[PDB]
Amino acid sequence: RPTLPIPDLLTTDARNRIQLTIGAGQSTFGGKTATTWGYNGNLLGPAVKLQRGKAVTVDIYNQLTEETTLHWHGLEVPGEVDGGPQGIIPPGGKRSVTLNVDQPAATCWFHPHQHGKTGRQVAMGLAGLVVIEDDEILKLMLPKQWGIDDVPVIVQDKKFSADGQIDYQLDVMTAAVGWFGDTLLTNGAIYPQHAAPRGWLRLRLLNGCNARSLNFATSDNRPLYVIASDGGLLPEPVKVSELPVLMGERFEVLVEVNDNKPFDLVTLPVSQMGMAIAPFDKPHPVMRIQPIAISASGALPDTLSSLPALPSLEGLTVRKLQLSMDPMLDMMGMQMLMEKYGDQAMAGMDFHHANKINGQAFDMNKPMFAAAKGQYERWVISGVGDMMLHPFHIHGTQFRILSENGKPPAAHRAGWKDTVKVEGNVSEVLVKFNHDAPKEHAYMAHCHLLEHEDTGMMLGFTV
Ligand SMILES: [Cu+2]
Ligand SMILES: [Cu+2]
Repeated sequence: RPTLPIPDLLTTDARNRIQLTIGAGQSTFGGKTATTWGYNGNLLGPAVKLQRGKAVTVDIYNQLTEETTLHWHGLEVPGEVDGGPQGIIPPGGKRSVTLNVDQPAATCWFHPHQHGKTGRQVAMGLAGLVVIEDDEILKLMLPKQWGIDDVPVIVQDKKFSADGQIDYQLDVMTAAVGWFGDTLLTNGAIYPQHAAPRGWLRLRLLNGCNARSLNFATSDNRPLYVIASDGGLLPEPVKVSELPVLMGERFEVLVEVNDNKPFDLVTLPVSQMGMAIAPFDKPHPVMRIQPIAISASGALPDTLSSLPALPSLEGLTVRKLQLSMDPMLDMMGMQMLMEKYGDQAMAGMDFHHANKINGQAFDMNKPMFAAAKGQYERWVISGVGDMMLHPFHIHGTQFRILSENGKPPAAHRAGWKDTVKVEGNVSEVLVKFNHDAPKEHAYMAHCHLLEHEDTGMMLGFTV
């Protein structure tokens, strides 16, 4: 097996700048070359390291021949540097943004947000990571040797055409059910191995798929200890035997590594339309962990952090976000899926403006509301009316889930989150925006099933 690629961990130069170049190159998948896109390389991107209470400037060079944007998913930053679809970087141009980091330690990520084309640009290869640190987390003595016992694991599917190229299409089927493929990549590699020292291994898991939900576990049933969600540490580790991860979500987990017993991180079949087609009808390897008989120094602390109490609900502004899909797209897309794949597509289970929030397909020129700054709001997001999976993401914040798709959140999902599951039911989150976003650089709130976002299931909002 190839070794797990390790994204470079980037820090500022003396001018306090980090350089990101966006460009096209070549990757190989099963001995077949394919045009891919990457940040500082051919595919995926580096890990940008940030520190709470410090500012950094990122210089972003677009060397593609088409427009793109660079969005810092999970970052509490003003709209002007949020890199939403208004954050255009012209082909051959450069944009610089200053990130004033003011949130706890967490693993966030970054990716394009080009209007109507986010799914294609992610599918072509663009994604990177953000490692935020603070004073608190370093005192815990978690595993912390990047690329050895502290490793990012960005899991993504693709499909390829006969000629080896990435086979991306935004069409009536994928506008309904998402773009998904038959090949699983782990930091861009197919089923790599990672050599890890005896003791605890920390995995920073990212579901970077356009539309596929994942569910991590280990091949020999050793548990995973969840220590962090999208927005940072949980109050204490939560032991799980499986870990569902929606598109765009991150979790950090510790897993034990013992001498002489390799094991695989796997993903288990999920109950989402289209996603259990072989080989995803069975547990599927993500990577092999190869134990090395050197003692690892990291610890699994009994306590990690303090999560604040949930504030009173009475008197808060309620915002209702009703997701919907045009009944015609939904039917025609689901029909195409069933025709292509048959009953297995439900195992366990103009279109360009057909997906909507509050009866409107995304309108860049018109933010749907002004949210308040520095005050908690209760946002109620509903997917009643269809059966698709909508991981709903809100920019500019880390929120608390009050209700996730009609039930209190699981303990490892009860901390800081920037994504909440909406599927045929209703979720409620408690959200606060600490930063401004004017109409020219508004925040987005959208489904992170990218083909839904690109065909309308997004709104802009100001703060
Ligand atoms: Cu985001
Ligand atoms: Cu959706």
